[PDB]
Amino acid sequence: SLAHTAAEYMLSDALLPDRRGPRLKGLRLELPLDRIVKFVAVGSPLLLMSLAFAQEFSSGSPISCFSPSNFSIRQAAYVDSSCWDSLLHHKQDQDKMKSLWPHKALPYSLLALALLMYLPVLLWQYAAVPALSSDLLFIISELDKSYNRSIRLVQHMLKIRQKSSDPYVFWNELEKARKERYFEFPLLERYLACKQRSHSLVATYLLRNSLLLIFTSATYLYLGHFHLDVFFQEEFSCSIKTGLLSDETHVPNLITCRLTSLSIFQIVSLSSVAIYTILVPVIIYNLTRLCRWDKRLLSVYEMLPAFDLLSRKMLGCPINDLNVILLFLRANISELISFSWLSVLCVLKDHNIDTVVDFMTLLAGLEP
Amino acid sequence: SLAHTAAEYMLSDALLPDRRGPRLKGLRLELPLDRIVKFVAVGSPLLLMSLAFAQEFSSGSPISCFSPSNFSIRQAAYVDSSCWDSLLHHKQDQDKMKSLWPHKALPYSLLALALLMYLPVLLWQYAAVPALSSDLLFIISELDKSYNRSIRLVQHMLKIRQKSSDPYVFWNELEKARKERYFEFPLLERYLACKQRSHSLVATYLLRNSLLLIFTSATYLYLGHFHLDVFFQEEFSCSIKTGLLSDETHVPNLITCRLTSLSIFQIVSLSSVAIYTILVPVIIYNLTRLCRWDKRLLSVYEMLPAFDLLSRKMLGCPINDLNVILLFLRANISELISFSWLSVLCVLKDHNIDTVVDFMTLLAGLEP
Amino acid sequence: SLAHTAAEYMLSDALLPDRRGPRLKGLRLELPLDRIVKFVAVGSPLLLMSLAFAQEFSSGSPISCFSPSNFSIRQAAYVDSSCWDSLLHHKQDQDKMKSLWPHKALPYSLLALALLMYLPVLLWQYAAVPALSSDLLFIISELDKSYNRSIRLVQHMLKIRQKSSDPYVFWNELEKARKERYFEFPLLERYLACKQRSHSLVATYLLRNSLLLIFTSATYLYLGHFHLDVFFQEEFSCSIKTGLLSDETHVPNLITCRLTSLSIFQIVSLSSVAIYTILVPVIIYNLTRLCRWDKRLLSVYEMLPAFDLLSRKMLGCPINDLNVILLFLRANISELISFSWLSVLCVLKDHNIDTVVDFMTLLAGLEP
Amino acid sequence: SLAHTAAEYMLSDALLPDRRGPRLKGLRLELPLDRIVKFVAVGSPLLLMSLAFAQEFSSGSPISCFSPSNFSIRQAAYVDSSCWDSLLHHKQDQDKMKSLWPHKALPYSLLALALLMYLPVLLWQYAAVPALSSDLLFIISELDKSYNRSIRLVQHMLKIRQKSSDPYVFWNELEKARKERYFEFPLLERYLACKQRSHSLVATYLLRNSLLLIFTSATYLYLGHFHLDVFFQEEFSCSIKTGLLSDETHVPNLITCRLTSLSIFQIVSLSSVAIYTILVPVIIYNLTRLCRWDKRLLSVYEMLPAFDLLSRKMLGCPINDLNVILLFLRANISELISFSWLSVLCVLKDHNIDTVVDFMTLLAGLEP
Amino acid sequence: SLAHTAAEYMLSDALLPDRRGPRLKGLRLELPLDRIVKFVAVGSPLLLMSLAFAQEFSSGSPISCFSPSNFSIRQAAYVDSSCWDSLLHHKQDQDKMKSLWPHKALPYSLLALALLMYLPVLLWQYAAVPALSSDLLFIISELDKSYNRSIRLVQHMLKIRQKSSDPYVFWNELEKARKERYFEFPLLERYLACKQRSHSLVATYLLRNSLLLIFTSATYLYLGHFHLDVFFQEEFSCSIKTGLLSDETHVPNLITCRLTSLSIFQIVSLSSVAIYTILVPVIIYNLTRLCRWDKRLLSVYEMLPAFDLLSRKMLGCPINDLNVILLFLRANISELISFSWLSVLCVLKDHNIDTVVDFMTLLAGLEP
Repeated sequence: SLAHTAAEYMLSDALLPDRRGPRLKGLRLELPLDRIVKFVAVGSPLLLMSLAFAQEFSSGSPISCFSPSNFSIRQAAYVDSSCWDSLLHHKQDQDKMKSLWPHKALPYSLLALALLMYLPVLLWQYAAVPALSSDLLFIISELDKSYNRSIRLVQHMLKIRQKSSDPYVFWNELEKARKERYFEFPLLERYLACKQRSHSLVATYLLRNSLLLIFTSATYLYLGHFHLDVFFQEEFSCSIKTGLLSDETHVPNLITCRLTSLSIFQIVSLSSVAIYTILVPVIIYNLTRLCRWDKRLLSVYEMLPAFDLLSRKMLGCPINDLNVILLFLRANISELISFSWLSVLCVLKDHNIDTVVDFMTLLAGLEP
Repeated sequence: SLAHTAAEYMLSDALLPDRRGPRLKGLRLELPLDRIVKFVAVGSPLLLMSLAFAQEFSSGSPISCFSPSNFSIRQAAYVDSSCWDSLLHHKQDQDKMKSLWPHKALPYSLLALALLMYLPVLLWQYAAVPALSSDLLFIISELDKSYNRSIRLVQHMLKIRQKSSDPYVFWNELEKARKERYFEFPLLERYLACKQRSHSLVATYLLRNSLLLIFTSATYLYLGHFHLDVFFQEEFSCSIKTGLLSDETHVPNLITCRLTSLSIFQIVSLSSVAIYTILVPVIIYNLTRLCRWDKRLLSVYEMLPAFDLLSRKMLGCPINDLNVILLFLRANISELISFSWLSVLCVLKDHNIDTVVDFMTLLAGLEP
Repeated sequence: SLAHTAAEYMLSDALLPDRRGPRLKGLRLELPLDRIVKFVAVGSPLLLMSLAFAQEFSSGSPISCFSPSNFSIRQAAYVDSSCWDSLLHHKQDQDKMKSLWPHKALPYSLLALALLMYLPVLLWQYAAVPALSSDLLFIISELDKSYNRSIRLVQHMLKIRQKSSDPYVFWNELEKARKERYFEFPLLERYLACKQRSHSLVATYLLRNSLLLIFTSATYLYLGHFHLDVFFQEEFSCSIKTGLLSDETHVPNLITCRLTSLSIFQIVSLSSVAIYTILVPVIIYNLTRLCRWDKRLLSVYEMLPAFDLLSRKMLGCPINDLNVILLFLRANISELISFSWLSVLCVLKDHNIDTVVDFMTLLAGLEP
Repeated sequence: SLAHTAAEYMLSDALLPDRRGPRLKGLRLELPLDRIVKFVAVGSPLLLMSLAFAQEFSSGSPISCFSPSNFSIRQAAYVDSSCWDSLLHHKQDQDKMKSLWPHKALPYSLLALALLMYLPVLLWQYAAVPALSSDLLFIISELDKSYNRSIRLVQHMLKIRQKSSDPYVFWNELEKARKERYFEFPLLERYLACKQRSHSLVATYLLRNSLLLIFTSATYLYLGHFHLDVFFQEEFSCSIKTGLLSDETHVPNLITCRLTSLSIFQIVSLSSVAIYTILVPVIIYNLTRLCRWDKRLLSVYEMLPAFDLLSRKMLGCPINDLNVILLFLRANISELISFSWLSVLCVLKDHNIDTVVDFMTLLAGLEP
Repeated sequence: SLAHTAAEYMLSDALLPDRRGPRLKGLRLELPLDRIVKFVAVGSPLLLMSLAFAQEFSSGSPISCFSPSNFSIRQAAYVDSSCWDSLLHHKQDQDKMKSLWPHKALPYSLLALALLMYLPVLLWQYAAVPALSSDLLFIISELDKSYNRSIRLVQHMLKIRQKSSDPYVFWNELEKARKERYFEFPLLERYLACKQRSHSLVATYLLRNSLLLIFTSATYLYLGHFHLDVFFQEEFSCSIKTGLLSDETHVPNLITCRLTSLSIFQIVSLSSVAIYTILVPVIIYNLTRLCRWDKRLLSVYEMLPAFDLLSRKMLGCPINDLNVILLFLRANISELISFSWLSVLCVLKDHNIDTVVDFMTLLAGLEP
């Protein structure tokens, strides 16, 4: 089956024979909702195509004809196969030969839709995967040095607070650590600043979502212009004496042809509208997820030294590559190492009380 | 077969190509009853759909017509394929053209039910799996330090009891250990306290069960409103001269069409009711599991130092995240390490006798 | 084929993707006779279902009709498909319309039997596998310390017997070893003591066997009440003018329908009785196994120190969890380590002669 | 195909998912001729069943009818399907309605034979595999200590023979080694002695062979009583007016049915006789292989110290467990270690010459 | 299916059984656009061939005939199979017997196109893969020595700049490093010098793209010369009395043959034009990609010592092997090692400011 092949040729990963290395293992280069949107918008036309060719209808004939009794078996087969390629309602109302080509082109239309909804995926894989992968690996590598540099080399501050009045050292001493050379990363503040003035991944994300939106609008136009007209039309009077049979003696207007699979066509025309009006607001939500700043976890991120640079860069127009990279990082911060200490600081959600709260919690997070 | 694909596309794990690491190995993120409920409520519509399309009926025709002898083979095939898309019992009792569309839509209805019962599963995997996995890994990591800190570093209490009168040291000495710095964990009492006031996973669990309950109720409404009416209706008098055939000379009311697969429809309509009235009280039991506090094993848990914090937090309204995490932990406490010492203390189920019972058992549980 | 899927979905292990660890490798949680009983009672209905749908009959029609010559091909197909859903022998003896629904429901009855015989298996896997696995692993771990503690640390008794008169030391010295602290396990005598008074797995085993017994009795009732009546009935006079065809001119009583696959039905009705009469006494023997105490190997077990506790606990009512534990242990005692020394002591089957017999055999069993 | 499944469900190993350990790797628990006998007696009925259902006959009809020209297609199909379930030659010679049920039951008979010939295999796997495996592993483990104890620790005898007159030391010195403590195994002479008086595996072997012999005799009786009568009977005059058709006007005795696949039945009835006449004397040879003692290699086995115990036990009634165990050992003695030195001593096949022959050969077999 | 085999025989890698070593792992010997162009230009004819042979049309007959009623079934089958091999419109307009062979040859034409579009791929694999692989491995092997030789052995320049006035040492000291023996590679300037004057791979790339361009032009000529004429021609009057049937009495001019799958032919003739009009400008872009020099990243490459040689050789005619090797290198520069430091220097995109910018960034890129 064609859908069987398209199941793995598309709708999944088509890079390398896998089991290669850290190129894809441990790295999530697609958001979960983006993945589910691609899955639904790619497999649903394929699923409908399979249902058209499924066991629900054991092949048979997609069209039938009421040929007169004088016709033999072969003549009737010819007259019912000559209407499946000359679909023209020769109505008596001049001679408006309305066509019914969408019924024949429905599997081809579904294949075209399936191939069209894979264009945003290919664009994402070819124009954003390498750069975003490099940026994410870079950021992860630079931020994994924020545990052996925020507590282990900052635990002498414990030795100085415990000697003197600890509440006083909690506020009058931290400026020495803040002015230390090793305390802050000397290149993150430049990497992020360089990425702020660049618009390379925001355009790619916006194009990837807008392609799906525009293709959904085109699908609506297709199903509202070509369908919805031949939707309750079940009998069309075709004609075979429109050529070399004109000089014959048999039914000129072979009235009352019938489309056997009209119900399947009607079901598909509604299932390709409902399952896309489901996705219409989801794409808009994905678009708005980039245009809105996030400050819900800034309180704990600002306390950490390395993430202070990310927290400070919170101002300006929302559309920067920093936004996309941060959206991807927050979905990938907890790979194997940050999955053990960053999740600790969720109790701080209510700087007077925050000054003393780390009197026991911060040192209690020691690995041994 | 579509069911063959849906067997692995759904009804199983669809995350990663597996063999990745400790993300899923050794971690049970679904309760066994939840797993069996999902299996039964997802595969049963798929199984019934497969049975409708199985070898039990070698395809054939799902509808038959008593066309007159004047009709040829092609005319009869047309007149029996024009009733499978115009199912309308033109009764003589005005002209109540009762429809029989559920017979046609039954495979589509079963597919819709199968896709609808997978919505709670997807909601669970997308909204609770990461947070609950992080919480369970955190709790397991913090509780695995309760064996090299409850007996190995507490075996000096053995040295102090054996020198003096052991029964006296059994009650006047434990306060020194209870007030020790290392005896109690300094962050568990805050992690659990923070999780008390957060309602995040309790809402997800309630929603996941309520979605299945509401969908079962919707299935009951569907099978009681559309079915149960066309249930003993086997012959419906269709009509084909309702259009371009009106100006013809043949049977106007082609009486006595017949639904060949009515028995299949009747069997499905009862099997989709029985196997869901089976699941109706199980979902309620799953819901009541969370709403009821558990104290059957508090006696041994309170004795252990780390689990004393869990045992003390036993008061309040039942709906907290701690109950969900505890229900998941008690099904996952015995992974590889607690499977050797926690199962020992089942003899204590009847603090005078309990004061002396550990005179030999506690030290006898040594690993060497 | 449905049987092809049910071969692996049921009738085998459905836990984990395997190759995980020591959870199942080296551990036998099902008795061999229980395994073969499940195999036969689960696959036999599936095998009969496959044989009904096998190549032995190339599909065809499960019913045939002697329609008059006036009927066309389509009319005869309709009149032979309108009786596979209206099986009613309209006998002339008032008007006892005896039904022949078991012929239609036989594949569904076989599927119901296959799913019903899997209920005891699911009950065993969900209600007794974890607890029994924990108990067996615990007991094996505690008994593997009975080789480096029964000869290696007891070989100084060789040094004390060889210096003095060895026959005298064979009887006057063993009391010092029997009163030693390390000679006896200090927690086995309590674990087994707690396990005798607990009835948890004995009830599960009784229920698992009784479910199969009750389901076999229900199968006998089903095949004796619904079958055995339509067993030699091959021709039943149907009726098609029982509806909208009443106002027609054709055979009212379309006599002599015929069930083409009656021989298959008769073969199944006897094969599902014989192969369950085979299993009836086997289940009874499985129940008897637990109800009778075993003392055939007590002579050698009592000599060993660790197994002396098991040997002493031989009195009381037979139904205890310890009985099931011992039954599962004796089928799993020889995993990899006891497979080399416990099998040695089979010569002792006839305490005067037994006092001396270990003069050479016991020390000769040394590992080097 | 059913034969496709039975190819791996039977006729092979059905224990564990394999790749487990030394339970089956390197251990041969079935004799090669026993394996070939099981293969031939199990797959041959399966092969004949497949041939009956193979492409050699493209399905078609196993029975044909000479219905009169008045009959239509459906009437003829009914009358040729009503004789395949009412096989009764209504001969005119009173009214001896000879039945031809073996033609219908031949695939079922072949399946019954295939399942019956697998009973001895299951009996062997369930009643003797564990005990024989334990015994063989025990014997191999104890005999692998016969190389570092027969030459390496006996090479000081070389030092004493070379100093004095070597021919004299070849006969007056060996008694000191024969009386040494470490020279002889102190438990093999008791293990074999205990096994001599136990008849456990000999009965199992005799039962396994006798079951196949009795089942072959039953097959002969089946093919000589039910077959060989309907063997040249190709046309039988059936009757359909033996019921509700009695009050009709058509051929009362529908003469001359025909069994289309009679030649297949004739070929099977001879191929299931010849292929078992082939196996009749092989089973008897397997039975006699245990009843006859073996002394062809005693000369070299007696020279070796460990095998001297096996060689000495050369008297008594043949039926003992050591006969079976030695038959299995001689087929498994050369696993990986005895495959290098035991095969050396084949030149000694003609104790005067044997006294000196080891002057160079015995020491030349050194591993370095 | 033939397309199923051609899916893996072509359209993928056909060298070695894979899992061999570093011959293909980590090396990208095809550009992504070249890969996608090959995929589309190879699978699209195969996909159209599959669609012509797919379930969209359940085989049937590719031609139909209006044979007179006197014809039987066999005569009509002969007269409709004698025209699928004698497609000749015997028009009455002298006797222009126009042929319709493209309808018969369309699957063969698609197979020929699929095999023709694979010729450039085979040419690339056989004439450029070994040499280009050797060159790329050589180049990466030589440039991997540009990290432990540009900062680690140049960090003494830090020691000399920090002692004196750092801005002065930034411009008056670098000439000593530039004249050092180890600073510059002594063979890269000769390898590249030899490679500029050699035109070996540029000719191969030009031929590979020009073959696809010429084959697309040939496809256009084929579909514009043979097709587009029999495009709206559905009925052609055949003739069967053109042989030994001339002396017969039946329809001489058997009018109105009909091509049942004409719509499939029309769809293919347009899908093989549009899908290649899509590829026409892409091939031209691939050709121009080498004809244009690249200087967008020269600023950072010139700063690095090893890449200074590549940056300097920027002059001359665009067609050299060096351009091909550079185009392949920039698609493979970030394999596993340059993926961590080369991506750092993207901030430099605006030598006064550049003199000081490395005051902190260059040393901050240290591996520890």
